[PDB]
Amino acid sequence: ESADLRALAKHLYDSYIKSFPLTKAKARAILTGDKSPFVIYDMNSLMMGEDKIKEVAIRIFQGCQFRSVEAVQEITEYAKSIPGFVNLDLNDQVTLLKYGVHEIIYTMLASLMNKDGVLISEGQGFMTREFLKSLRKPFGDFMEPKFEFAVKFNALELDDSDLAIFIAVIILSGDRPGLLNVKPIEDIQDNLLQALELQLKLNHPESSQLFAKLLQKMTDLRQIVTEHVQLLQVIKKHPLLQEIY
Amino acid sequence: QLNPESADLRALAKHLYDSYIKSFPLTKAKARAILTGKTTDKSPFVIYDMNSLMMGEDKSKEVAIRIFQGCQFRSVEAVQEITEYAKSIPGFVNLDLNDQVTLLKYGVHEIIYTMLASLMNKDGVLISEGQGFMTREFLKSLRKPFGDFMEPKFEFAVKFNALELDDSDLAIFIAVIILSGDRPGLLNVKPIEDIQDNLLQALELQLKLNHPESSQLFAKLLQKMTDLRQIVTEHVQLLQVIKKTETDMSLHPLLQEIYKDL
Ligand SMILES: *c1ccc([N+](=O)[O-])cc1C(=O)Nc1ccccc1
Ligand SMILES: *c1ccc([N+](=O)[O-])cc1C(=O)Nc1ccccc1
Repeated sequence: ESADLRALAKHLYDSYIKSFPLTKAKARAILTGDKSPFVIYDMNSLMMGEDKIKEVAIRIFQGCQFRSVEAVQEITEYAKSIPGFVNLDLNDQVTLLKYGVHEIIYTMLASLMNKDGVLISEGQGFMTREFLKSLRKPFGDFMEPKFEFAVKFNALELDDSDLAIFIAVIILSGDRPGLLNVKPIEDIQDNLLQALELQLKLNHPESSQLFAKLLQKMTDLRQIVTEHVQLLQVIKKHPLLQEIY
Repeated sequence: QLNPESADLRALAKHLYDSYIKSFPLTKAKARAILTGKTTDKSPFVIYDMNSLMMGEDKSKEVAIRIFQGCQFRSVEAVQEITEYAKSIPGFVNLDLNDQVTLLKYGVHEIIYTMLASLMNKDGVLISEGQGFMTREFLKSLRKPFGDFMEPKFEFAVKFNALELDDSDLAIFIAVIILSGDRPGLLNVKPIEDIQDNLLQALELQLKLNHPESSQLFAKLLQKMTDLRQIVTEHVQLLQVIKKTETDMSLHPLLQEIYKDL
């Protein structure tokens, strides 16, 4: 039992490092304390930030779309490193990714957030929570719930080795709509759940019931995703450019 | 064997189970006995259509609205039972009163649908303390938007029931649900987290002892909390539609208060 589980944890960690350029460890060192990020706290600061790194709200949402598309490819590469994933039915792999990416994106974005803002462009920039909140509707309320979630998620003080297994657990969710063969997805998630539990007990022996607390955060996470999707529909309100997004 | 710290967790499990039985008059054990025909004395009358619905009241609105009103007022009575159970959870009544109200406000419906699953199979749901059984098909046939009210609960129930939890398991699970430190507007999160920590420990051990062959049942149970939240979020929205389309339909103030700015 045990050998399999520590091999799985190390493997996922190594893959996670390969696939995700800006890890939580690198990000936390930026948000605490040789180069600080360029801080975007203003309309004017945003203007200069573009010179360094139609209107303001729309241009930021577009940058945000670009970043999303990058992140989905990172996540897809990672998913394919999870033992068993590529041997699943192809439709099912596509379904797991389709419904998993948003959960994964905002989980991992918490690594780049504190209560005051979020790192951008590989940690070269920092956009303040208040600046994003000041954007005119409906853009002003776009990131706020992700910040609220992140504050609660970051209080678990998970590190990259923990998160690598948790993200894999998220990917292997057997309740996604339209799955054809749920059994092996649950079988793999069971194994990943065992590996996460062990990892959190070995890595954080003093955090009582960290495993249970982490799993419970999915409830808030799925809430934020459903709100996000609804807002995206509301926002839908160069052809080749429209196609990519 | 058991050590002193795990012994205390067993005592807590037993206390919660005991309070659960005293608080909730129709248990999963009784519901399953009714449903699976351990019965000559316990057989329900089955409501599957208009004429059988009529006959059921022997043992004035329209059909869809009358059922919904009955469903409403049973909800209220269930909130009462959950509130009396909550008081039994050690530490709960010692919390800030405002936090007691917040925890109930956000937790009571997640508990309602957890326990409703006990009274459901794929074909319908037990009603009136298990004396009746209303079919899923009949409910789904009610006019819009009432016909889609209960379907999400059935879909959740069938998956939840595959975990094969018993009342002793459920008693600790519903306590964990109530003592969530991540509910919005809580004043003092720490004391709540400390209670849940202990409850989570007691649930883990309970599932290990009661279901030793069921791998990661604890994790799989905790994952179902997300389904519950999604039910409650959706259910609320459907209520707002119903209110607006039926200006003559009354919502009980307890329920209206619970959903207010949720
Ligand atoms: C920004 C705008 C729109 C979407 N969307 O269409 O879903 C997503 C985002 C977003 O959050 N992208 C992102 C991903 C990862 C890190 C930062 C930003
Ligand atoms: C039925 C109709 C309306 C509401 N509501 O307004 O919230 C709720 C319900 C309902 O779920 N009733 C119920 C819950 C649990 C067990 C039996 C009946």
